Amino acid sequence: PVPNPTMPVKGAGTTLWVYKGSGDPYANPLSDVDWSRLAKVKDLTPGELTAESYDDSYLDDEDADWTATGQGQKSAGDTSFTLAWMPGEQGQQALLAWFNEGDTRAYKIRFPNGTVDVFRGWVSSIGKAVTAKEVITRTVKVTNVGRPSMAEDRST
Amino acid sequence: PVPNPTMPVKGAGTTLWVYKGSGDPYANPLSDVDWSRLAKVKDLTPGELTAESYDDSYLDDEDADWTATGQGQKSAGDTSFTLAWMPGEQGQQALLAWFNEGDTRAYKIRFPNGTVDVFRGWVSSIGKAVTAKEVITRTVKVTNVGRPSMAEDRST
Repeated sequence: PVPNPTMPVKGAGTTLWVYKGSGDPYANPLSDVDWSRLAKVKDLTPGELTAESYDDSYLDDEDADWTATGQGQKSAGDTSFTLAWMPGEQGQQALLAWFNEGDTRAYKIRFPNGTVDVFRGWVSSIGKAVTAKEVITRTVKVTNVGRPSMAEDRST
Repeated sequence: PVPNPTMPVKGAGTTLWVYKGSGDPYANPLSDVDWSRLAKVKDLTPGELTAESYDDSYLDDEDADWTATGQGQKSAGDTSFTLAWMPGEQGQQALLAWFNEGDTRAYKIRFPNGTVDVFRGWVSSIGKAVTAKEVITRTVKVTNVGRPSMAEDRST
């Protein structure tokens, strides 16, 4: 009802997709052609962008009472999510093949306000939890490579 | 005289039905085809629709003198009723099968003014009361799921 990217949104209805194309995943992320959904998402934690610190001090500085630093190398973090375990689904088979082969692939997060986030990465963890009274869950962690394509890139 | 939904009604003559068909229960609740009646009702407490609160406060709000909230998630509550205990009736056998299976089915309440309320739920309690001087009773509670179909939806 309110797909407004200038106002807060509650985030119910967020979807995860994985690329299966030979083109550029960053060129047109709003299109759902050649993307496959990962359904039944129970929990999602997107990667955090961070940067290291670089020392800017010299012996000749007239002011040395306070530290001075600069921005260093940047990182894209790890994305971690939980699905319902369904080995018969094609998406989870493709996820397991992605872990086994060791490729760096592109994936999307789509938010209810109408914006997408695109990352590239490789899988670094695959887990499971078994409890008598709860549905069995599949846990995934992806390490991101390079510069992502945030929503604010397409704000215009 | 003629039932009138724009005037108060006394409520003597209210009936309770459970769906057996395979179509849409919400499409035409005014028809009794594919519904089974639960006769000999003694008490009926319909489900209560409730909503929870969502906090809408920020640190940069100029005026924190008064609280500010909004409507959160909605619920349909539980519906309770009491019947004369007749284990040989097909309706009560179907009710016990509904409890044992554990699925979600549709049930309607039909009012003396010509209107109907439709809910979907699962049975969460089955009881009995035994007294020497009073007819043995069967007590049932149903937990409702989703958005019901109130009479005001069909007021057109």
